[PDB]
Amino acid sequence: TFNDVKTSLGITESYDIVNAIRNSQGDNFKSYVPLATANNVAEVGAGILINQTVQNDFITSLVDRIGLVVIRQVSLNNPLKKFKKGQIPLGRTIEEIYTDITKEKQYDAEEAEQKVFEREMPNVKTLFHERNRQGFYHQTIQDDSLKTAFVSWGNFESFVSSIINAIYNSAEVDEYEYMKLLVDNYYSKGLFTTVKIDEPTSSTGALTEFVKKMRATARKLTLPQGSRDWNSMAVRTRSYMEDLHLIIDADLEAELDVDVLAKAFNMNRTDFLGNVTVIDGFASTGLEAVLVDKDWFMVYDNLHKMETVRNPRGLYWNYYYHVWQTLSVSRFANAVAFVSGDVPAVTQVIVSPNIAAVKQGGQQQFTAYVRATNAKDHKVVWSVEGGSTGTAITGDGLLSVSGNEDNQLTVKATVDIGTEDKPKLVVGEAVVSIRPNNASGGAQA
Amino acid sequence: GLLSVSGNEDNQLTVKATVDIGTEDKPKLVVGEAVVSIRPNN
Repeated sequence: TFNDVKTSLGITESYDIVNAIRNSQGDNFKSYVPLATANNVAEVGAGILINQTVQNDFITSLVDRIGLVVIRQVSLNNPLKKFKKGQIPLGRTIEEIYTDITKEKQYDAEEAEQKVFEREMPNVKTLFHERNRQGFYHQTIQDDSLKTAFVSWGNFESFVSSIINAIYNSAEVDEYEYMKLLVDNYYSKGLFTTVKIDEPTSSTGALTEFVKKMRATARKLTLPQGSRDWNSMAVRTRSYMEDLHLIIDADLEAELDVDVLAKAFNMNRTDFLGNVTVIDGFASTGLEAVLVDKDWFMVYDNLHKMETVRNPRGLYWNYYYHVWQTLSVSRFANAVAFVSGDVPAVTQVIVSPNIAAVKQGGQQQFTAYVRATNAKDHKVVWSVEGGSTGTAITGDGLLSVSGNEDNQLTVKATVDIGTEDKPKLVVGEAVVSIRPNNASGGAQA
Repeated sequence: GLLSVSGNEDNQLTVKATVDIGTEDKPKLVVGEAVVSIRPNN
């Protein structure tokens, strides 16, 4: 019921072709001049967006029919599916536990006589994960309406099947996209260790330097002794080469192959050391390569259930494909981002004792791991908020709690990147419960 | 022959060395050539 639809609907024609052919002499279209129906081919060949009624040439009143219905079937997957960690049938929340190494104390027998039972808690850190996704793919199918379009059950039925498959495609595409979201999210928070590099999709010198950084970084991640600099939680973590995954994209893949590997006699000396898992790219500005541990992803499924119902009045089925899942990232897993353009001097101040519980009047030592992106030092300022008059923290991170404290506290680690006119107060933060002691009171103490 | 690149160099460089064989108004240069690519460094 659209009426005057042109065959040129939406065609941003670059020159024509018919004119080109008929006006071709030694203009390369001369090979088409001998063709008897070239013009008709030119008119239709591109494909028709909207069917218009076509009459039979022999008998005007007859209508030419559709002699073939081709229902395409596409099936899409999830490139990152392999990073799914399973299912959590029951229980919503996941708890990760990680024990950080201890410190070396100098041997001192004298002092030891008053410290035998000192009691020193381990550097244990935990992290929680939680079911985050909960949505569904709603698809309605008006069976009998579709029946007036089709003239064959093979076509009709397969069409419907395709619709249902589209639901599943929708699901996996989005799942993939959510995993990407997690990367851009983690980045937007500033939790990746940032390795700045010159753009690798330009001069091969940039590409080369990039590759070196990738191989070197991979090795650094896998060093036997471990390191804190690749871990968002700033704990000594050791990785393994076979557990590293390098995401990057199709551009870099091609750049490496052609410019480097094609010439390399020893390709294993310039390839990537981890498991390369090419994706379409990231949204974050300048975010390119991402190198992470296979356990960085904390993706678990909670629900995959197709629900259906038929509306008896409005003839149609509804399909509700429910997808619930835990979408999160481990901060204990190693994670490095390679970034092109300019980044902050400090992307993340990390306070070690995220959760503390200092009894009224006591003390707690804090540690900051200012995630600098360069060689410049970045003095950090300690402060406390929500605290009483006597609660304060030493410039070295040593927190002193008031003898009358009661309010839950928070401790900040501030690093100013910017300047006087526009300071860039990068802040790390930790919280402290008081669970106050007793048996005191009075005056003078 | 000390090649020096202060930076801000995005073009491939050609390093040549010549010897003037012949005479005045007859510079029959003999020339050697090295290929220099540039690796970015902020």
